[PDB]
Amino acid sequence: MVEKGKMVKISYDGYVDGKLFDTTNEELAKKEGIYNPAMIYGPVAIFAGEGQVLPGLDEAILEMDVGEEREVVLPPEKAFGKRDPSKIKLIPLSEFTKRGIKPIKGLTITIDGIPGKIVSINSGRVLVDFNHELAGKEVKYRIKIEEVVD
Amino acid sequence: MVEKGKMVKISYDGYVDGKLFDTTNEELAKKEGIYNPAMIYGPVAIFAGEGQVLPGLDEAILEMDVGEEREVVLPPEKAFGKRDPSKIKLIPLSEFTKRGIKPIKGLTITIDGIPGKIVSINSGRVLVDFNHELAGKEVKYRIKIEEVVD
Repeated sequence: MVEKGKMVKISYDGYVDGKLFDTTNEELAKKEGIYNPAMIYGPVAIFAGEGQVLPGLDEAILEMDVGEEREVVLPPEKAFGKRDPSKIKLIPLSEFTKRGIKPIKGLTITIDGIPGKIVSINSGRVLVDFNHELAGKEVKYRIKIEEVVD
Repeated sequence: MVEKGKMVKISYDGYVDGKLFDTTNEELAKKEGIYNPAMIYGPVAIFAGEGQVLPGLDEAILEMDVGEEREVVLPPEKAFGKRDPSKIKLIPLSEFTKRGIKPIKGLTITIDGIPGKIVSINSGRVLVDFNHELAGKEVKYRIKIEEVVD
């Protein structure tokens, strides 16, 4: 099939929790009500088997042909990862104050270059989940290799 | 010593051929003409050994303690990778015309978010090198572990 390092152009949908969270189809982007005006639509180029896409997308692409389309189910391990409890940290309120941040339950904040979701605040102790937003989530893609190019 | 998955805050300065190309130090970036107003400066949080920094940087970090600062020279294979002959692709000039790009020898173009440097344009096809700009390059870092979160 398509082997590691081959520059292919790919089309992909991709759903999480029923709703669609990512696509190269702009017509479907409007219809689902997710269309971001600052998004590069149509097929995009990648080097197959090189971490440029989710691991499970890389695998499917390696066992596909030029012009082929597949629907693929990605378990968390193959998508954005499993949720890791060690990425839930308890941070002193003062650390937020000095940075001009007012932490609020359910707020997503950037701390030291990194996004976190605020879980709770108790007694000057802020619990932050730094796991990826979609970690622990099954994603579903439809992927199509439009062309190969070497 | 730092354990894998451990959340650490780091600061660093990257040099190639004696020139600064990356830094968490805003002042130094401005002094050295590489300041990027879209970049977030100051210490940056990462998870040790989880591949969020260069392989050789991850290794140093695992070998280090909090508050510790060191200088390391990384071979291409522990930094941005060796030059990859398979990443030099012969792309048809028709693909440039339709995009409205004039290929110029030495110019850096983007195809689908992937940068490439134009090497030559012969027989109706453009040779493009899609290697990282610093592939094959030995790099020096100054790295400090500023703190451990936990």
